[PDB]
Amino acid sequence: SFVEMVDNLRGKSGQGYYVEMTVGSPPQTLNILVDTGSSNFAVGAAPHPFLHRYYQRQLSSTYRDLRKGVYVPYTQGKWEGELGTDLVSIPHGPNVTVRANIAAITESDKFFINGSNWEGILGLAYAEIARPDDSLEPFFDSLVKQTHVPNLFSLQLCGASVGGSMIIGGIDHSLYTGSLWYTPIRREWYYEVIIVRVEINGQDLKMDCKEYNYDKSIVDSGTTNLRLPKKVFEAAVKSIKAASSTEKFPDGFWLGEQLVCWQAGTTPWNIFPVISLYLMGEVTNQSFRITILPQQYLRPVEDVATSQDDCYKFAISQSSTGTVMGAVIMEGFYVVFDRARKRIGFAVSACHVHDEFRTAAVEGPFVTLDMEDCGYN
Ligand SMILES: C[C@@H]1CCCCCCOCC(=O)N(C)[C@@H](C)C(=O)N[C@H]([C@H](O)CNC2(c3cccc(C(C)(C)C)c3)CC2)C1
Repeated sequence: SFVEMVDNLRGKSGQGYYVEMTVGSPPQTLNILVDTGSSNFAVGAAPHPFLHRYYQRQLSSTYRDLRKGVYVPYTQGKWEGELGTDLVSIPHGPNVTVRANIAAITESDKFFINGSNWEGILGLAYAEIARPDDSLEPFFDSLVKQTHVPNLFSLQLCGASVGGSMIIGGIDHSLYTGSLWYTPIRREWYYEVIIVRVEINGQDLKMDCKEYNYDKSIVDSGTTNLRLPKKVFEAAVKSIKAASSTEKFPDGFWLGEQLVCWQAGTTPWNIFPVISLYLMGEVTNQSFRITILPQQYLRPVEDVATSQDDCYKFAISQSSTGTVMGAVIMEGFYVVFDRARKRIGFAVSACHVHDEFRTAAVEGPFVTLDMEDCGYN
């Protein structure tokens, strides 16, 4: 019965993917961003210039105040609000209703996006990173405890404005090709994984693999970019610059700030390399790789001029808090968050990015010795 959930995600490019939800009795409809990089369910609950509607606790007979404040600071953006519970449903999801924690957002800074069409965020990660503390049950834990929905979900994020699917409770085999390859969830807080090897155009970066995971590596649908630790970011940008030295880009383009444009349909895709991330496998000394095309880490944007030039932002940025496999990385792939078996699955998506001579891939098995040493302690 997963077909009812296919194509239940929408979004604008760089602005996240949302699913339609209802809160309260009678049901109030809100668009909620799906974020595997946090664990708080939160909705606008007060007027905001960029909100087109919001949760009105005053109108829900099933609302219950928790008499406790809450605030969440992200890498970029933050909000504060009042905690409570209410009944929640997913119209294009399973046919159930859960009593869930809801943070009613009353103040926010650089969080809501101008003309974005979503009004809240659904944090799909584990209680350990919930605010104010791990005793606030995240939505998906409530869904699993209160219903018969199996303890996993999968995300198929499709590129450019954007759409996709969130399959709640299972795997839809018509959304991917090939085999699913699984990597262990190292720890149930973020969706933390271990990267064991990195290659650019087939060339190993040849760094101590601990650097790739310093201080952690996570899968985060709520972060747009691929974010790399400083040492890894410098090696990759050095390598991507060299592969595309045919052409010249402002140094502010490599910092994510400036666009680059080309006369429409002449984007020189061939001079940007592919990036291969190797992930810890399920059996001893075994890994698999995902290959990222340049169509994934060059994000399309709007021409500042009156031209029809294709314009792009560099969507690899530097991090001081570990590797983040963001939406840019997930777009090629069908991604299974198998919480019940503590693993994450990757396969080539049915809506996969298309190059003329290259293709995004999920390939295994690979042999990788000493994968355990790649985890950071
Ligand atoms: C704020 C956003 C939700 C709204 C914006 C969605 C699309 C906009 O896209 C721009 C973009 O890429 N943004 C805004 C990144 C830079 C970011 O900050 N994204 C967030 C993620 O939750 C961040 N997740 C991490 C994180 C960082 C810091 C704290 C925490 C808590 C405390 C919640 C555990 C979690 C794990 C990386 C969601």
